[PDB]
Amino acid sequence: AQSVPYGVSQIKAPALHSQGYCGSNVKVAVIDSGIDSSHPDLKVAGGASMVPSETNPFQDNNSHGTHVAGTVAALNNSIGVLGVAPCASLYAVKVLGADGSGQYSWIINGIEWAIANNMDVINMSLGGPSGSAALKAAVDKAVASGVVVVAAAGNEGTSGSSSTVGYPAKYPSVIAVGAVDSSNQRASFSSVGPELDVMAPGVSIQSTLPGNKYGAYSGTSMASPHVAGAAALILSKHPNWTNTQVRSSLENTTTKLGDSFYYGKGLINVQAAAQ
Ligand SMILES: [Ca+2]
Ligand SMILES: [Ca+2]
Repeated sequence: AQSVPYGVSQIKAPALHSQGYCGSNVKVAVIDSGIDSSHPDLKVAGGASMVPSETNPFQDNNSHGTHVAGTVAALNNSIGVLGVAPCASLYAVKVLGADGSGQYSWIINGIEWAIANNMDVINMSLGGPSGSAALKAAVDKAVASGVVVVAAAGNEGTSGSSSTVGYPAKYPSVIAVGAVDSSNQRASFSSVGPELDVMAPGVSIQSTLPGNKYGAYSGTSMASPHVAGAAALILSKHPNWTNTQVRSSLENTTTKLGDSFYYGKGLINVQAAAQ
């Protein structure tokens, strides 16, 4: 039987599904460790590998990319779980190796790939403590080209009064996503700062794993795909909205939580955001 992970319901995705909005024809790129295309609960449309020693983007030796991808778009059927945008066209852009590490050049190449291939939405469940002119240039170009760019804020918790948001989330053009639990409380690991935009479920998130498995992961990496997926639903309802409109709608219709330094605008609500 199919289970709906708490997080999907928490963001109010199912209300849209009921309406016939499931992200059809929206191209979402998961820029991560690849996606196991053999998983029965996933449909991968395409992709690319930027990792020189791992040329198949459809082999995920890490497991994270498959897990993020399931949050975005696990199929609606009689097995496994359910994605936020179960009809989205899913792309594996492999930029991390089996060890879950990657060079910046690989990440940037993958963003460039996404722009060139007309992705509507980019999900980056990755982060580093430092940026670069090239990393900023790529995200900025994607946004100027009409792409919704979503990133995990980072898992650095608090640091006195400083921003612990990593890059690329830290850049203004990117939506930065922090993590809450099922009670709407901020996860202790969730990065903080003025650059935090929105919150999404990121604790004990059930999703797909390689080899026809399912399991729970925690992190802002798990929170981000809920927003990427939410962007895909909105785009399925309002195909002519610009990335700017999608972003503003998500940020403006949140359920407000605590201070913006810790929760940004609050918890997304796709039902409200979809109008
Ligand atoms: Ca399923
Ligand atoms: Ca940002």
